[PDB]
Amino acid sequence: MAKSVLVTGGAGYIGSHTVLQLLEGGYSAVVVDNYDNSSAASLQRVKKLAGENGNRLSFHQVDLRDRPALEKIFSETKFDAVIHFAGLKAVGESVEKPLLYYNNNIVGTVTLLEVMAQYGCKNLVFSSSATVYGWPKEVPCTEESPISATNPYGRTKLFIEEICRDVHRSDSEWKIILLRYFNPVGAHPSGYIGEDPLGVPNNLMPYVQQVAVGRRPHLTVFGTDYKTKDGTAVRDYIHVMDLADGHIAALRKLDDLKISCEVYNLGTGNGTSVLEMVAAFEKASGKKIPLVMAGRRPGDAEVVYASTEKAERELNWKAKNGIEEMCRDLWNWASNNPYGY
Amino acid sequence: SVLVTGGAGYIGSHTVLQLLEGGYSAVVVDNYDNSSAASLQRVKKLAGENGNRLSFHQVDLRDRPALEKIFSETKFDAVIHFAGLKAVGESVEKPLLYYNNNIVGTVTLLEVMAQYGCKNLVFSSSATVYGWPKEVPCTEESPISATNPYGRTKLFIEEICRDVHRSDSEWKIILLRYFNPVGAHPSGYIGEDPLGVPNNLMPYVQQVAVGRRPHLTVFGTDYKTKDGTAVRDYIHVMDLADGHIAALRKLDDSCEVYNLGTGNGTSVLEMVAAFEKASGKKIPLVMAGRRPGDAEVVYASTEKAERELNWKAKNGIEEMCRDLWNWASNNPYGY
Ligand SMILES: NC(=O)c1ccc[n+]([C@@H]2O[C@H](COP(=O)([O-])OP(=O)(O)OC[C@H]3O[C@@H](n4cnc5c(N)ncnc54)[C@H](O)[C@@H]3O)[C@@H](O)[C@H]2O)c1
Ligand SMILES: NC(=O)c1ccc[n+]([C@@H]2O[C@H](COP(=O)([O-])OP(=O)(O)OC[C@H]3O[C@@H](n4cnc5c(N)ncnc54)[C@H](O)[C@@H]3O)[C@@H](O)[C@H]2O)c1
Ligand SMILES: O=c1ccn([C@@H]2O[C@H](COP(=O)(O)OP(=O)(O)O)[C@@H](O)[C@H]2O)c(=O)[nH]1
Ligand SMILES: O=c1ccn([C@@H]2O[C@H](COP(=O)(O)OP(=O)(O)O)[C@@H](O)[C@H]2O)c(=O)[nH]1
Repeated sequence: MAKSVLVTGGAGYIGSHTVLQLLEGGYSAVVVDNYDNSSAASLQRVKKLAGENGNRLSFHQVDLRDRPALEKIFSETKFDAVIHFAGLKAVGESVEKPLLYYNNNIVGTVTLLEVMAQYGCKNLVFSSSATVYGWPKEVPCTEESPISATNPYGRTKLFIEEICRDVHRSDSEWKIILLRYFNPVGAHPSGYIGEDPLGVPNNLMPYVQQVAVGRRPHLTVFGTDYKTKDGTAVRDYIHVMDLADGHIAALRKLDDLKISCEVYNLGTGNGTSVLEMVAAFEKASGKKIPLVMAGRRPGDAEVVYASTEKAERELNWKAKNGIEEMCRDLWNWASNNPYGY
Repeated sequence: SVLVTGGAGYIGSHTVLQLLEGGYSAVVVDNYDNSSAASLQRVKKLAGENGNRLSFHQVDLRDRPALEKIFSETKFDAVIHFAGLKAVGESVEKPLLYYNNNIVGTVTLLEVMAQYGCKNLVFSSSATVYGWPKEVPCTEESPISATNPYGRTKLFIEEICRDVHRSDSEWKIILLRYFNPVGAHPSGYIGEDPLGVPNNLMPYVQQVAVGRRPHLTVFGTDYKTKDGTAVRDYIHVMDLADGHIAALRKLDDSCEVYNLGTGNGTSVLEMVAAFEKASGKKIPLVMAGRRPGDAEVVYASTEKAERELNWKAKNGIEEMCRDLWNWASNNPYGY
């Protein structure tokens, strides 16, 4: 009855929130994470938040590149599907440390895919990214549109998608959904869990949260010469909880027989600038964010936001939270957990 | 002093020989997936007095401890990275294998290189990174897009190399896009000796010619070419080898790309006929559908290499097939 899901990277931001939705949705979930960018605390708190559904969560501290540890996981539990969140995701770090990114992201993915194939679990939901749209010629960005990458991190997402496409062409038994996330922000509304990266955050809103509570001295704004309304980059910010719910919608979709290797955007379809996000955070928090204005971050797009039509139609899913809610819940988490777990 | 990955293989072996004859020292790592030690035993002997400057070891590039031991024992001035799987058709059926072997091995290799402060690299890329070209000849700056997993591993590895160079300008990297090497050392003492069922055209032909396979299967006869078969840029392997010596010299003044081809297109049937001319043997053919992932017409622009490496291919098809036959007839079961 109760379907069993392995969640790589499940102790991380998106993963932790999604694990909780899995548990509240009736799923059993086994998490695999090496705590490279997270801690044990997140799943401890997910377990509590999940109440009696907490029983259905197991967790192992395993690197996906550890084939023997991973085979062990797959030998002992019959997984209905895998959600693959595990990886490194900081663009800036990626340009500086490309091999770390190729190593962790591609080697960890290939090893997972081989192990899945060996133990007969060929249902995959992959954490892809709007970065694969590169510098879009046209917005909104549709699943049909041209893909490219502009930095090493983005290439790992692009290359993995391509690998999944080849795996599928090679072997018709695979069912794969490539979810292209836009920019998840916010925290579970209880404020008991949220984003807590190790060391220096590379995403905008956790960096802002950390300036707000006093742990970083300023936000650096990467680019004020964009051809946008305020000169800063425009992106599609989605509530992490809506993004989590999208994963429950993806898992239901794997039962469709037509599914072979399919792409869905998970975004809101609305574009918000960097300064609008900062303004919205200042509103929610009552705090000032000191800004240092700098140049473009190498590889950044100007304007990127989602077409939501395909996900609405085929997944029956649409984001329900606006920016104000995103900032409200982020601040609710951070005010009481200024330095994370 | 040069580390040669996949040096027991076809192109590796010939290149290692040229390295030894040109005064270099060579360490070879190979996991003998599509070769044996025997090839290197013969290069050593063929290399004469220079032979004692060759050393070789059974090592998988994915075996990081084994590969570190190698780098810890010798300071390398450069690496030449030939190791990998290379069959377009195999790759379509077995993508994870190709991604596992080609990418995990390369990534591991590059990390160890950096760890041990050897940041000079020549890489075996491929014309398959041009996918199905919309214009020929294929120029280094023409569009890069693969149509199969093998091609993608090559394309991906190029991109990883660029990123590596961008992250750290101490790296000097040359990406050689080989077209279709064929032939053998003109002595006939070394040549292509793949293990397992051959995948490439000419080792499949040579094995049909000596009784080891019953027929050659021709992959596609409805292409938009003179005789209906796919057209490639076949290049003598000794020419290719010499190109790598020139690449090593070029490293001493970047992440640069160079085609190594002849710039002439030859169809599959023309290659068979050239081989029948050289060998006197008749090759039974079975005509079949297109091989998944195959381009139609691929050939090289030779300008950039000529201009920048002072290198041109000098052997023709006729010399490629003679040398091939010379090796085949004297080593019908290879090594
Ligand atoms: N956050 C975003 O804005 C965004 C946008 C698009 C795509 N994504 C993708 O979503 C996924 C999750 O993102 P997140 O925001 O939750 O990041 P995160 O860093 O919180 O989550 C990643 C998790 O993976 C773990 N991990 C990393 N490498 C691992 C390995 N080799 N073995 C095991 N565990 C490993 C980390 O410790 C962490 O818990 C990533 O793949 C990321 O690329 C994120
Ligand atoms: N037409 C062609 O032959 C052609 C064209 C373009 C590019 N290339 C590339 O040139 C290189 C050499 O081609 P070749 O014709 O000499 O092939 P080959 O199979 O004869 O040589 C490859 C060698 O690599 C070794 N090897 C494979 N995986 C290894 C691993 N993980 N660790 C260590 N050694 C490993 C094999 O055992 C073999 O000796 C390859 O990277 C191939 O993709 C070849
Ligand atoms: O410290 C930071 C982090 C991000 N950004 C900008 O905020 C937007 C969102 O960045 P993030 O890295 O979170 O998302 P991405 O678009 O890279 O997935 C982008 O335009 C970044 O240039 C910024 O100005 N400062
Ligand atoms: O048994 C074979 C092997 C190859 N080929 C064709 O001969 C050419 C050379 O292919 P090969 O595998 O040698 O190299 P590739 O061009 O894929 O690098 C291509 O058109 C192949 O389709 C063929 O018809 N039969």
